[PDB]
Amino acid sequence: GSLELIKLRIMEIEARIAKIEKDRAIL
Amino acid sequence: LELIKLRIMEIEARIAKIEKDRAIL
Amino acid sequence: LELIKLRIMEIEARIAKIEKDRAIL
Repeated sequence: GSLELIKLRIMEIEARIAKIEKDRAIL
Repeated sequence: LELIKLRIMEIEARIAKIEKDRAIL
Repeated sequence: LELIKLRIMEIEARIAKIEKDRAIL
């Protein structure tokens, strides 16, 4: 239900942010 | 939960702004 | 809701770090 969907959206956002962080790293 | 859904929407909006304004993503 | 709220705070802080990140170009 709603709690499980919130958790999925959170997971998706966490991955989204992690990708940007990795992509903006100092070389 | 309603407040949480609210933060989530606002979070996605900040991400969209980043995705729009930054070159390096 | 406690772990969800923590995860939201952590997201927001990480998003703040991106918003205030260096301009790479």
